[PDB]
Formats: sequence, structure tokens, C-alpha cells
Amino acid sequence: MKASRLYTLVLVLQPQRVLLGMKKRGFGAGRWNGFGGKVQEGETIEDGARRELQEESGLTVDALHKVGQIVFEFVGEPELMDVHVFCTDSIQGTPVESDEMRPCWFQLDQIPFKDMWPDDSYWFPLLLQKKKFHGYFKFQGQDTILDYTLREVDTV
Ligand SMILES: Nc1nc2c([nH]c(=O)n2[C@H]2C[C@H](O)[C@@H](COP(=O)(O)OP(=O)(O)OP(=O)(O)O)O2)c(=O)[nH]1
Ligand code: NA
Ligand code: NA
Ligand code: NA
Repeated sequence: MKASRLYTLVLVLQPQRVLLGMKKRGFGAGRWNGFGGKVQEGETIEDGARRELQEESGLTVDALHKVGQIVFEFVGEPELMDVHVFCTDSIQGTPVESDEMRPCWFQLDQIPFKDMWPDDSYWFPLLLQKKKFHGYFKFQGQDTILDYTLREVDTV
């Protein structure tokens, strides 16, 4: 089994809208996404999620809610991406464009799935229903899923 590297993903989800960012470069460029990145040495996963939210969007939050975990495998890449997914409904400040991301709010009847990673179609609806989930997706490149598993869980 491949080694895995820790990543975070943070969704600011309010009652009628969600904050996404347009990835300007790097992994997932050109796709809307939550904010996040590699967990660093010495921080908890939740603290790494808070840090990435602040670095990529300018927003601070004191606390996050863990809602899911998704493991990504890419054909031809040796490491799995172990993505820990967090939400919050309570933000301090305004989103700001970073080098990584251009922020944009979307209404919850206008989730831009066509410009999001294909796997988000499966797990994002669970997040919106306040369910907790574990997922795994194997990709060939950026567009093709070869295998996946998704389960609703009571405890992440
Ligand atoms: N919604 C969604 N998010 C994903 C998928 N795959 C995936 O890695 N992510 C998230 C996890 C991270 O938030 C982000 C990947 O991390 P990143 O490459 O931006 O990490 P980073 O900010 O440390 O990278 P960098 O500045 O060094 O380039 O994308 C996916 O299929 N769907
Ligand atoms: Na980052
Ligand atoms: Na990032
Ligand atoms: Na899509």
C-alpha cells in the first residue's frame, strides 16, 4: 500500500451560500474548491486547516467541524492524498484573493459542479445534508475516475 500525505480542505458553508476559491495555479488549477493544503510538521490537522484557510482566503476562524475524509489516488503517482474535510458556518472577516485562490460565494442552488473536481459531485451533497463521510477516489489524470468508494459514517 502506498504512503499517504496529509492535506486539509475547508468549506465555509452558510445557510444559503458556500465560499469557494478558483485555483489560480498548482494542483486543481482552474477548478473551484474549498481552501486547504499540506499539513505541516508540528500542527494538528485542524490547526493546519485553520492556517490554510487564513493563508488562502484571509479568513480566520477559531474552530472547525470535521465532516469527512477523502483519500485520493492518482495513477502514476506514488503517494495517496489523505484529505481531511472541515466546515464552518461562522467566519471573521472578508475573503481576499491570494496567490492560490480567487474567492467567490455561490448560492446553494448554483454549486458550480461543472468546474469542480468530478468526485465532488458524490460527496458534496452529503456535506450539505450534514452527513459525515469517508471516501476514496482513484483518478487517471484530472478527469477520469477508475474506482471509488463512499460511505456515510457516524464518526469521522
Ligand atoms: N474538492 C476536492 N478537493 C481536492 C480534491 N483532491 C484534492 O487534493 N483536493 C484538495 C485538498 C487540498 O485542499 C488541495 C490540494 O492541496 P494543494 O496542492 O493546493 O496544497 P498546497 O496549498 O500545500 O500546495 P502548494 O501551495 O505547495 O502548491 O485540493 C478533490 O478531488 N476534490
Ligand atoms: Na496552501
Ligand atoms: Na492549496
Ligand atoms: Na465537475
